Amino acid sequence: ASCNGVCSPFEMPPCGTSACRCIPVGLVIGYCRNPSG
Repeated sequence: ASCNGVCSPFEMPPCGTSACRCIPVGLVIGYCRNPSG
């Protein structure tokens, strides 16, 4: 499943997966985005 959602930039791994990366579009909140799109 393609990674997508909301994640705290402090959370590791974000969205329960190290394959994805969290975009810090907020002070303590961001969004999960897969490094494949």
